[PDB]
Amino acid sequence: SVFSERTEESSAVQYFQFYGYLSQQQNMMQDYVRTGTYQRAILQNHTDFKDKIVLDVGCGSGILSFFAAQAGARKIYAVEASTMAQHAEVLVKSNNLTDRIVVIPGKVEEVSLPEQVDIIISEPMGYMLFNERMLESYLHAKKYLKPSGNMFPTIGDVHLAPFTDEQLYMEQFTKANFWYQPSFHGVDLSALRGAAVDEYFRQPVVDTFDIRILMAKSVKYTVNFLEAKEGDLHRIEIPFKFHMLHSGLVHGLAFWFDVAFIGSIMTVWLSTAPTEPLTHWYQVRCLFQSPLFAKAGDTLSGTCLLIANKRQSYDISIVAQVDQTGSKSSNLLDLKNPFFRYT
Amino acid sequence: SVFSERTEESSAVQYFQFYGYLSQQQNMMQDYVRTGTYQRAILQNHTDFKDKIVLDVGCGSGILSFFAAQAGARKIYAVEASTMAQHAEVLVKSNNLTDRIVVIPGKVEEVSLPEQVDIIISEPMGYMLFNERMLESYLHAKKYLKPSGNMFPTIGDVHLAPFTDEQLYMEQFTKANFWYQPSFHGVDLSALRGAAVDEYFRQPVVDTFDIRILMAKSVKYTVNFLEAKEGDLHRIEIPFKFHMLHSGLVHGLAFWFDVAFIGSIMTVWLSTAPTEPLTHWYQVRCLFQSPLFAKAGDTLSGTCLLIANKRQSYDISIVAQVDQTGSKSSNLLDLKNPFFRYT
Amino acid sequence: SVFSERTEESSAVQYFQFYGYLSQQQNMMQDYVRTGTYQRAILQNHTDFKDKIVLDVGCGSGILSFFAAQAGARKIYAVEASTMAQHAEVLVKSNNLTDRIVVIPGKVEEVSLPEQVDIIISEPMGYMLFNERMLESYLHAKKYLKPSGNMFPTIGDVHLAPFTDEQLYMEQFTKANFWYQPSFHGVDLSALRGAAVDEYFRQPVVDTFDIRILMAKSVKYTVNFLEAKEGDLHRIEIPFKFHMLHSGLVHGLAFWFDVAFIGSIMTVWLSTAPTEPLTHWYQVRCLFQSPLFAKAGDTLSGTCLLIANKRQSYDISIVAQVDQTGSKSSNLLDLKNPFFRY
Amino acid sequence: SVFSERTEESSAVQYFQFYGYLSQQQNMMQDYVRTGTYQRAILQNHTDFKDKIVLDVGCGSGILSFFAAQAGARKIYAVEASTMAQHAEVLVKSNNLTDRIVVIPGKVEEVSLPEQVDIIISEPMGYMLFNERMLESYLHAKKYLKPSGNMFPTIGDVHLAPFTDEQLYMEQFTKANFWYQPSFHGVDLSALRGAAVDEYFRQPVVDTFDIRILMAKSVKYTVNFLEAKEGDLHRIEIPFKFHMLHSGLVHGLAFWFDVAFIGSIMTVWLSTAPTEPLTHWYQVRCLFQSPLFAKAGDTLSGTCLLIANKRQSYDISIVAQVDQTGSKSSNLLDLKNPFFRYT
Ligand SMILES: Nc1ncnc2c1ncn2[C@@H]1O[C@H](CN(CC[C@H](N)C(=O)O)Cc2c[nH]cn2)[C@@H](O)[C@H]1O
Ligand SMILES: Nc1ncnc2c1ncn2[C@@H]1O[C@H](CN(CC[C@H](N)C(=O)O)Cc2c[nH]cn2)[C@@H](O)[C@H]1O
Ligand SMILES: Nc1ncnc2c1ncn2[C@@H]1O[C@H](CN(CC[C@H](N)C(=O)O)Cc2c[nH]cn2)[C@@H](O)[C@H]1O
Ligand SMILES: Nc1ncnc2c1ncn2[C@@H]1O[C@H](CN(CC[C@H](N)C(=O)O)Cc2c[nH]cn2)[C@@H](O)[C@H]1O
Repeated sequence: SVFSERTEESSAVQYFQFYGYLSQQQNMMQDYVRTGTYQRAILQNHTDFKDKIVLDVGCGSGILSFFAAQAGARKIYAVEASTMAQHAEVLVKSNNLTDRIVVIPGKVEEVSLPEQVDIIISEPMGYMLFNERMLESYLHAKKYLKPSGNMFPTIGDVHLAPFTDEQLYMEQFTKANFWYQPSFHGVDLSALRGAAVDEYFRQPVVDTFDIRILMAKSVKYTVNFLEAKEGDLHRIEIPFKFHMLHSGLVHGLAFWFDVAFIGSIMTVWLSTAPTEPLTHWYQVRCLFQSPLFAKAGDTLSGTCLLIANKRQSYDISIVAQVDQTGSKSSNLLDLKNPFFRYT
Repeated sequence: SVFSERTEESSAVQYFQFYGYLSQQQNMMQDYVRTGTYQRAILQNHTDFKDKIVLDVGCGSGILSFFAAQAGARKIYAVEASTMAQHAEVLVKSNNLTDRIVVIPGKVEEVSLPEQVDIIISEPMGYMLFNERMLESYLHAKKYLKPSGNMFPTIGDVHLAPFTDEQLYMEQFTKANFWYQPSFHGVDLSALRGAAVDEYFRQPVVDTFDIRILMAKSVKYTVNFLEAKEGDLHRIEIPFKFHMLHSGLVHGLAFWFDVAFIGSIMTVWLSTAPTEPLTHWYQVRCLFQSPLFAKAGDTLSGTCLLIANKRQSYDISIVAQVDQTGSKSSNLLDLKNPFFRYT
Repeated sequence: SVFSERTEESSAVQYFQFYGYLSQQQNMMQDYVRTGTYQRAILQNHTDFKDKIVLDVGCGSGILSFFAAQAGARKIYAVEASTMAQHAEVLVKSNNLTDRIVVIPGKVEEVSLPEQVDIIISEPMGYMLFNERMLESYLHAKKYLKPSGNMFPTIGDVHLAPFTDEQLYMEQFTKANFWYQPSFHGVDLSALRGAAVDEYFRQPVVDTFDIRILMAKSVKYTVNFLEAKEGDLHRIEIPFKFHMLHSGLVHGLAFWFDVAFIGSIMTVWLSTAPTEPLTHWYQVRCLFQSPLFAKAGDTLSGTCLLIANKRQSYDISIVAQVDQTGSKSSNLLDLKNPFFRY
Repeated sequence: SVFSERTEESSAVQYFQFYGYLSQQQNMMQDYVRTGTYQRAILQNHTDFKDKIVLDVGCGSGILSFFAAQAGARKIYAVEASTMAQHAEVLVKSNNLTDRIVVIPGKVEEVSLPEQVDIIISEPMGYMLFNERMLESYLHAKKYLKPSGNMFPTIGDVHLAPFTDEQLYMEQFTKANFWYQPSFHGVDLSALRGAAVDEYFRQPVVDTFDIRILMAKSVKYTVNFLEAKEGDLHRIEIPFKFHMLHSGLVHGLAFWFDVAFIGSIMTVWLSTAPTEPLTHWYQVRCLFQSPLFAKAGDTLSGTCLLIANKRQSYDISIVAQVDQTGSKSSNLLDLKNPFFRYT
């Protein structure tokens, strides 16, 4: 299948094991911004669901499929690869919806659906939008979408902005400085100093922050889920040019994302921006090993390149330079090893 | 190999990826009780090392092998299956010890050593001693131990004791009762409440506690690493009879462990008991789904059965009864999904 | 002379020029702990001065010689190598003390005095007690001291103690990390990071601190100015063994000093300890390039080696180890390039 | 040499020791106005560098030679007298520029260079432009300049303007009056008060200030580095006539400087004026011994005579008079002993 060809079996097993726990579905369900906004998108666009055929990609507990059923969907195929599929089946029965929600266990890349659908619904967003590579499954599922069918969410916007945060920088450098020791219990560790700095600075920082740390207006990169192909997400190139609003040290780039549900009645937005109420996605920051100095009015330009790997994640390179001075930073990000800093 | 035959590939890949991070090695190295006690055990028993041949099973950074070299070992074979082997090799060279420490990349079940050794050293302990199943690799390695050779650690003592903790117990229902609502965004979740209760109670609780919650003197189960065979750890039956020192409700069993380094000069102990300073192992509690009343002077008897699984962990079965009343509790736990509660 | 042979001409010139400024003499005079304690030492031991012959080594403005005169000295030779000597003479005349204070311009190693003295007074202390090497001039001056004469100050105690201060450490590490940049205006500086770390960590830090940063009781090293020879200060070896009172990272050693005026009536102490009011000497901290972890109850052992150099300062060597773990640190510092942090 | 004959050895030793510190090179490098403007001057005038032969007088870290290299210079001779030369060599090697930058340790007055150059670059400016007397080394280096050559910077403008600052003036007496007491610990200090006043007034004050203290447009004295001889800087007679824009007491003269890089493409200015962001040069103020009253519309005329001395600095002689009233004042100041007042 397309999934197994792009996914290490080792990664896939642990991945779907993780989502088979009720505690994990609960954590997601209790993100009220997430769950409430999905419900609003669907119910406020009920005419996009009434008497329609729906596919829920990765249904989990089934919660989005219940929302499609509240909106009057005639038939909802709820596909789920983890053992959570069996818990969804239980809720479909106890909610008396056996004639409308059909749970189909397995990967959306591998199952058979009896018919084409009017609309696909999913929550495939990970950290920094792309983590976990579930958007590829979402796009793959379009083989079941009628021409002129819709996608909920319809588009995804990644936002990037430079930040200054000396304390965060020093926190990570302090941990790395362990490997500078020339006599840890009599052992010289210092030859690994470089490897340790590299490793810690490869960790995306997952937490929230005050918007006053942002040094320029964000740049937006848009993915249109109606148009994009699965293969497009194997290589994601995000160019940026920031007009610096403040002078200082740029310690890295901050990332967040919005998705829009573009329905017939209205467009509903789900935002994970630092200006919005907190979600379980928080925000994500890359750090530079060496911060870049820039003054207000300078431009900071470069690219964030995401190259998909077999662990349902990405090898990320961020290159940024202050155009006026040629001060450049090249960085790697290991999205598989995030630092969850939030308390 | 013996390792690949007892381990699901998916579990093995994530396991060794975890130990390939310098930050994870650092976390273990920075446990001063752990690292300092190993150094003391080895240095204070220098005649067990001076001019000896040593095997370090799972050398990680190489730290124990360096301690062996400090104690005067002639040759140390330092085996490591993660990519951390490459970093250990860098430290061996940078510490000018290439003539005495040989880093061998690979699983100790799969590599070849060029000769037999006098002593095996390792830090293979997990939560409640046995988690991760690395003790089997440690025992497996005795195929390379000379007759009358030694093992450091030499023995491992698992301790179990009944505890009372009403707040920890009640916490499981607080969490599970998320599912006991008839209209979560219009969805009746209540049919999954039982499954959620079961899932939470199947999680051993990793954290520390006040020793005043303990209701009887612990029972000790000893594994002698000199005598034990790898297969001995596939099924571990721990009978217990507690003589209750306090009256109250017993909510479960608390677990901790000690290891002893039985050298020619002295025996050194490493303890993770709740009466000792905290280590990265904390302590582990397994709840009974139904608590038992016992009075001081009553006896609480039963068995803890640990059955190894191919996810490098154990299925735990605990059955307990208050002999004087016949009140009984039976519980099943999954050590691969611990709940990390410590704050 | 003994002074010129141990001293680089470049250093001596700038050194005595510095002390030729009235603004600099004023700054020292305005250290009330210093000036007030010297006056108490001398006046409360007035019998060590009454009708005595006194030598003031490096008299500056003359202030200590005036204290000696207040205490009843018969004749005070006030030796001063900088042009401040001429200002001291102006004050001796305007204070009508020409019959008692004789200003002698020049280095104490080179001038001639008409007679031997009963007691020598001086303020020769620098940062970390020994900086500027003026204690050698003070000891040299004992060639003019009658047998059994006294010295004010009489003894000097150097104190050393381990400290923890993560922010200071990272402050210095931060400055050095400038030289880690692979693209400073397009230029790769990183090959100099090592050299930069070495340079910054060679700077003793001059400022004060909270006493709660100290991780063990101080070790004391005593110089008895009555017994010591000038040559004793060329290489000063201070062994130490600290009994750690707290667990944590040791970022370096803190230094301060006391001097005692052991007079016939009473002993008066001038202390620059962090438990005492601040003086112009502050305290001094020598950072380790990498902190040492230790637990309460551990012992931190080693040696502090102070080697006098030809720029009137010291090359500092600190080697320390946590005995229980073998964790060892070696450091070299240049007291001629301090970081004034206060 | 020309350097040793104009410089006291004690001064030269301390001077080059000072610049052998990386911390001192860093301080200059981190002056963004300074470093960024040199870079801009050089890169935006790239036709003045491409395939050219360049001499960097007093190269320090080598930073300006790397800018010359960024602009396409074919060969750069980088002369440095302090031990910083050895660090510049390291950077040249590590930046793979050994074929284009040659580091020549020593004084530009004393070393041998093999060929004539198209352009000399340097940063030889001190406080009040002339302090440290490095501009003479810069001009001396024109013995290596082709007749059709250029100098970067090309011209230097010293600016002088009258100021009113009652608090600065009074401060000298507040400090000197320490000595005006009859019983400082029993000692009459009063006889030294005049000497103390004299000493404070001989020190130029290095700090910045609000431009509103300035009472007239500055008078500009220009040194054209392309045309000037090093001997032109041994005695610098700066006449001035200020047209007073404000009425009040004139307490002295404020000094700052600009330099211009007059290239083929454009002229780039580096300014240390109090109307511009602060640099590590700040500004300099020389007090009059007695303030002068002047009305808006009056003319304040006189001369500032800078007499080079062998301590790599200048004796500053200022005579000033209000023409309409004949009120006159002077001062004699020692630029080698400035008072750093800035907080
Ligand atoms: N190829 C695949 N075929 C089938 N199923 C898949 C596939 N890939 C992933 N999954 C499943 O999607 C689920 C995603 N998570 C729950 C979504 C649910 N609709 C809700 O809103 O609560 C959200 C989520 C988590 N991280 C990102 N989104 C999770 O149960 C996975 O096992
Ligand atoms: N069959 C195997 N063959 C080879 N190597 C293996 C195998 N199995 C596991 N490993 C490796 O052992 C290491 C265990 N951890 C580090 C120990 C190090 N000596 C120290 O004391 O710091 C401790 C530890 C972790 N969990 C419990 N103890 C870890 O680097 C694993 O990748
Ligand atoms: N070999 C020397 N021969 C002659 N004079 C010397 C010599 N060496 C140094 N000096 C002079 O001593 C003075 C030291 N300072 C002033 C002391 C004064 N008694 C007071 O208490 O105010 C304090 C001080 C400075 N550093 C430490 N203490 C200073 O004026 C020097 O020029
Ligand atoms: N006769 C001389 N022969 C050789 N070299 C000399 C001579 N005289 C001084 N120097 C050296 O010039 C350097 C001047 N400073 C650094 C300049 C560097 N190009 C930069 O822009 O960052 C700037 C500066 C400081 N003060 C004014 N400009 C300093 O390293 C001196 O040791």
